[PDB]
Amino acid sequence: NLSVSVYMKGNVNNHEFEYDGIGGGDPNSGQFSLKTKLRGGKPLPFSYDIITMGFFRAFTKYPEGIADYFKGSFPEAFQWNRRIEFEDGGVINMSSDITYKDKVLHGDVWALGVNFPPNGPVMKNEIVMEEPAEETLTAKNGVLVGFCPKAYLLKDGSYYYGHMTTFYRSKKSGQPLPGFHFIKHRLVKTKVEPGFKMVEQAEYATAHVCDLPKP
Amino acid sequence: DNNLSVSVYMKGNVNNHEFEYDGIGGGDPNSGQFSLKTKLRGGKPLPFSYDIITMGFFRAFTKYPEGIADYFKGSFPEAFQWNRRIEFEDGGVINMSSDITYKDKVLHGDVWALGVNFPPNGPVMKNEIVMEEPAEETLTAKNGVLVGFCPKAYLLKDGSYYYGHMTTFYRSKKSGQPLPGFHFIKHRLVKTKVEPGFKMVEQAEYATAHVCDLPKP
Amino acid sequence: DNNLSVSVYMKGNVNNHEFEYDGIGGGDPNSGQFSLKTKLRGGKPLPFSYDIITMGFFRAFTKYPEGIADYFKGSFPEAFQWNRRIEFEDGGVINMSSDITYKDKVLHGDVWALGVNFPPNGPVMKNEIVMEEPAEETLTAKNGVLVGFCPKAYLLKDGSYYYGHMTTFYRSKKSGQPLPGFHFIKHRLVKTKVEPGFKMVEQAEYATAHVCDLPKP
Amino acid sequence: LDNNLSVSVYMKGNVNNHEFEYDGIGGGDPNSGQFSLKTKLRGGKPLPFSYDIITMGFFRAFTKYPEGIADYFKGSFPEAFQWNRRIEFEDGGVINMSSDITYKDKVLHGDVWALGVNFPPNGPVMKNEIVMEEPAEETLTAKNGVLVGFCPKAYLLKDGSYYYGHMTTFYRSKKSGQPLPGFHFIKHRLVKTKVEPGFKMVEQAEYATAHVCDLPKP
Repeated sequence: NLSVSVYMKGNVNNHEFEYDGIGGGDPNSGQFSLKTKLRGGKPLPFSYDIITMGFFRAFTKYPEGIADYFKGSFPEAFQWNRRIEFEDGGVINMSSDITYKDKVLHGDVWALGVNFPPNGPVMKNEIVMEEPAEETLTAKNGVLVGFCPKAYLLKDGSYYYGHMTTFYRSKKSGQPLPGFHFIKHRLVKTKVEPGFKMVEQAEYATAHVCDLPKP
Repeated sequence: DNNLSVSVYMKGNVNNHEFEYDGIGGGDPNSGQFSLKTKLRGGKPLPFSYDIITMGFFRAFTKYPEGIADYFKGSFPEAFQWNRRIEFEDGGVINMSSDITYKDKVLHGDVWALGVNFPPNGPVMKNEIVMEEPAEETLTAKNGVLVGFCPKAYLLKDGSYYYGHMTTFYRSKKSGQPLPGFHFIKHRLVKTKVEPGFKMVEQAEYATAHVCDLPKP
Repeated sequence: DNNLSVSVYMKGNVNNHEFEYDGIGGGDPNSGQFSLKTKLRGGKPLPFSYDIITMGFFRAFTKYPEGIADYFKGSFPEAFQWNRRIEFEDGGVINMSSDITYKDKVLHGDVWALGVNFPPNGPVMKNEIVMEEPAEETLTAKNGVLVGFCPKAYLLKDGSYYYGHMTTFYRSKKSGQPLPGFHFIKHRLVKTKVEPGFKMVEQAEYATAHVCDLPKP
Repeated sequence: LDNNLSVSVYMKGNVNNHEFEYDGIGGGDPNSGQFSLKTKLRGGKPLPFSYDIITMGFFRAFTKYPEGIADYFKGSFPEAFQWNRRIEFEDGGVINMSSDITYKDKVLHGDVWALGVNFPPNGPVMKNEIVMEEPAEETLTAKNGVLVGFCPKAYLLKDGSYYYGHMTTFYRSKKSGQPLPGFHFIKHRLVKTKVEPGFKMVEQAEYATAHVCDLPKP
């Protein structure tokens, strides 16, 4: 078991907010859950679904055949920096500095969302959930880069999409980068209080290579 | 049938380099495995990486499990088109479109490729791509068409990677055909034989549709 | 010369709709003003907004002041190519490329247009654009070509705007021609006549190169 | 709307996981569209990336507007505006910035966030290879009650080559009911007039003038 805490300070379309989160799970299982709580006295004035991934690739089931960059980074752990570029021009950048101290994995997270159409599903809180996703990961320019199409189910039954790019960088000196692989993800908000003042979310994630035969 | 013949014609223009390919092959559309041999028209070598047009050379060839509706096989006898962009890390973009028809006993693809803004010293124009990695395509209905998103990772001759984001619109020519539910297609495309200058290429693609096999809370 | 005739042929495919235009016109390349008339081949209307292909239909027609190197006129008699993308706000992307030649007294563009991923309910496929606004193109030499970046604003019937980002690579076919310094081109393109279905269009472009007139340098 | 407006600015930023904070002081003439700022990096460590990508973080109130173009920014006063912004660079780096601008006493204050991500570690930003940004033309158009500006950015590198980005900014007045302006452009020239090692201190000036198209019509 690995205890997790997280703090996010964010600004999305000039709306400032902060969350604290607590949770954890078995990092080897690739399954963990967090409860986040909004600081302050304002409901969150946009879709929380665009910040769910701000709230630890240490929680990924890695099979023996794939180098686990994230667990390999410990005790120094990693950072990441990330953008999700959405179909309507909105972009959220997020960054996290993850530390493992006092037997807790902590994420110190920034989120900065810009250029969301005021009438778009993000600012109008029209996202129901994000679909499961496949992240494609490759070493490049000395960091690990993941690309992940994101599909968000909207209240009207349609989809809103984004492309996520993440740079993951170990803080362990000279840690080898892993080989090309994928991570399959399912993130679900299992509990949501009005205005996203409290959210419980779970992420399941498993690393894998291609199942398909050769040629 | 478990046996489907394929023909393809591609005309293309990448950074103002015009080219044409003819392709012939086939495979098992139900198994999601097929191969094609392509032949470059004219006497000259391809002046850019063929790897960026491999996907121009048939989603009919996808293993679909019974849990997921097969839009592509469902489109037949009218078949489909698709239109597509790959946006590369260095600003190069290749657009491709195909009109797929089924006639006599052959699935034909009539393909356009138009690649622009590739850095002249970039891996595409300098022909520095070795191969493309397997890929996961995420597919969803969007504004009445099926849209696939697929990160593309290209291994370079220097051992590094070059990436692109692919977006494809798939549209059945069978009017009113329902779109499938959200799903994924896993792909592995390999150039199994390459003649110098990409004057001839043999390529195979394996593709299987799947949903998420992760448990749910 | 103060009068230069133009001929253009465009073959295009936008969301799998194929079309061809022929255009003729001309103007004063030194004044940066010219107009052409395009005519759609065949009897069917254009199934999308012609406004996204207007720029397919000659940077030779740019007023260049003495202190800015004129890459386009400088390329003559060999002339230039260009390759171009417009990435629109809703994910539609049109690529275009042109090979420009000069065979005496006429300056001739052979153009490809390939537009993909336009939402079927978007302003392009629904023909909702009424005009494009004037534009500023920022140009810099990059990796041996001239690169222009130009925000595009399209006015819609409903009074709102539809946006795109245009990137163009311009490459002289005159061997060893130096690239110009950083500069801008201001543009105004207007469709002065439009027949139903865009079967015929008259369009004019005014273009003038400039540097920054603000103080400091 | 007087010919001298003092400005203060605070920016907190995080670019490729490098955190920093700047305080800035200056001002200028909002009507001539010219002002300058002195920024000071908090702490003793140098800025680990090119300051040039955050220059625009450090007030569209300072724009020369001719009579025929509505001045959304000065029109927002005393409530002022916000803005939120991205610059998408050629190599995939993206910096988002946002500012809340307030007018209290004389001073115009900007409270700025900067969050830069996905900059290639050996790219010109992280390797501090940018010399300057070129002058720019910003195309502005109202959409959805927001003024959107698009601005190609060209950064000159130490080797004489260019590094480019596309800037998109949303500007939103905090004056309720304020009309949006018509389509127009703003020409900009931003110069770092002074730079101390590690970008510990920078003086920068911006000149900006709104204009429409002066080309003939058919």
